Amino acid sequence: TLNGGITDMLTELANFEKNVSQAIHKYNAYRKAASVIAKYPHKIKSGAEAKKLPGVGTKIAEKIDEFLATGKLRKLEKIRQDDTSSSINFLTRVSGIGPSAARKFVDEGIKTLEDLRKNEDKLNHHQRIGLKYFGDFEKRIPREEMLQMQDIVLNEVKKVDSEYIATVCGSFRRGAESSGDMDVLLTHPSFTSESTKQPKLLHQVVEQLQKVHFITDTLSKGETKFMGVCQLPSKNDEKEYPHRRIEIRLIPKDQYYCGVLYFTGSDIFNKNMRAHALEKGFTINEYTIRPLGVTGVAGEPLPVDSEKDIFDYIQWKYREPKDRSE
DNA sequence: CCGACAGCGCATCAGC
DNA sequence: GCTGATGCGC
DNA sequence: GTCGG
Ligand SMILES: O=c1ccn([C@H]2C[C@H](O)[C@@H](COP(=O)(O)NP(=O)(O)OP(=O)(O)O)O2)c(=O)[nH]1
Ligand SMILES: [Cl-]
Ligand SMILES: [Cl-]
Ligand SMILES: [Cl-]
Ligand SMILES: [Cl-]
Ligand SMILES: [Mg+2]
Ligand SMILES: [Mg+2]
Ligand code: NA
Ligand code: NA
Repeated sequence: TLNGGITDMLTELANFEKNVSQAIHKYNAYRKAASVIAKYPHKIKSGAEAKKLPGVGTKIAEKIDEFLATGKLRKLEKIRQDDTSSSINFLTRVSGIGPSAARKFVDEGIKTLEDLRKNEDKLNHHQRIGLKYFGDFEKRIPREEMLQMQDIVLNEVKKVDSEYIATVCGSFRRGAESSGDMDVLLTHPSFTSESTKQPKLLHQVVEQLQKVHFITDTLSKGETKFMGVCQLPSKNDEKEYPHRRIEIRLIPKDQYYCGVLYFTGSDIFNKNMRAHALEKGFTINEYTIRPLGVTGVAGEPLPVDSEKDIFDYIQWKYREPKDRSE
């Protein structure tokens, strides 16, 4: 946290561009800058110093000098005072309400938690669940609870079929002391890149979890991706645990490594790694790594027997999950 | 300068 | 109904 | 907003 003030500033700017300006590239520019500065092992003393880092240009350098000299940024000061911006930024905090819907609601005069609650009939299913658990979704998940959550999911999945393999990825797998949610990667021998010998593979698991009352709500659900809400059981006379966001992503078993790589992140790490891959002549997704032809068209999937193999293809030294938190 | 910026699942919609 | 675009999120 | 060619 040597540069917490600067990274917070850039993150706020990133959120402004994404949520209010709807300028996704500026949003990513700011996040990339915050990221590289977040790992820079020195307390930054000037914008010039910061500008030496990749992702930090002239504009950000200037902002860093202003922040260093005054402890704040006029641009953000004004943004915070702008009611429209503030309202739109707030609404996007509800799961399911993005930049477009927030601006629409604000036009309709809906700009507060109270307003949303009085207009629940104007929200789609996802948004409705997001509003319902607004508070809870704001709370972090102590790793201690993530461990209890992992135990339940793995045991319940085992009960459905001993051949399933559930792996908790995301921030949990990177060793984080607390997580925003639980990301579960799921595989079964019946579902491979070559065939699906068993339908409802994901359904059966979600069903078992609801039956035991672990999964309490559903945000979205397809044949390979489920996103919903879950809750740990509490004891007698004990206050209940906050509801938590959970996702179960079913991936073809023979494509496990590309899958766990993708699901372990971080998101910015994946962006950087996939970008590097392109420069090296490859393309990486959660299923495979393919070479790029002289035309740019992805070729056939290359053999993969470990996460490290993927790193080898792009000439990157292997990085443990804990060191991928960019 | 200037095009590129990672890659994709599910929900909802318009047009047919 | 379908396909394709778009919103939203991982 | 940043940057490689
Ligand atoms: O833009 C994205 C978002 C997520 N992901 C991948 C990497 C990330 O680690 C994983 C899980 O997504 P989350 O949004 O759950 N983030 P993470 O688990 O890293 O952190 P936390 O949940 O604690 O915020 O999905 C991407 O590749 N791109
Ligand atoms: Cl943009
Ligand atoms: Cl500020
Ligand atoms: Cl693929
Ligand atoms: Cl690790
Ligand atoms: Mg997560
Ligand atoms: Mg997640
Ligand atoms: Na730079
Ligand atoms: Na949102």
